[PDB]
Amino acid sequence: XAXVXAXV
Amino acid sequence: XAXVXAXV
DNA sequence: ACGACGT
DNA sequence: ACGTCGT
Ligand SMILES: *C(=O)c1cnc2ccccc2n1
Ligand SMILES: *C(=O)c1cnc2ccccc2n1
Ligand SMILES: *C(=O)c1cnc2ccccc2n1
Ligand SMILES: *C(=O)c1cnc2ccccc2n1
Ligand SMILES: [Mg+2]
Ligand SMILES: [Mg+2]
Ligand SMILES: [Mn+2]
Repeated sequence: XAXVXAXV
Repeated sequence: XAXVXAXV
């Protein structure tokens, strides 16, 4: 849920 | 019902 | 009744 | 280095 690199 | 990973 | 990620 | 959900 975080998007720091993916942002699922 | 939400789809944040599944979206049922 | 439903599970996922990459720069 | 980063965590989330409601019909
Ligand atoms: C988002 O909050 C979150 C938490 N855990 C995960 C695990 C695997 C893929 C994506 C994810 N996203
Ligand atoms: C984004 O591509 C990515 C990959 N690995 C991680 C590890 C820990 C926190 C965030 C990350 N983001
Ligand atoms: C969607 O709103 C919702 C709420 N609760 C659930 C529980 C189990 C599976 C799917 C669900 N979807
Ligand atoms: C999606 O794959 C997934 C898995 N676990 C969760 C927990 C809480 C909110 C959203 C979620 N999404
Ligand atoms: Mg990875
Ligand atoms: Mg709920
Ligand atoms: Mn986590």
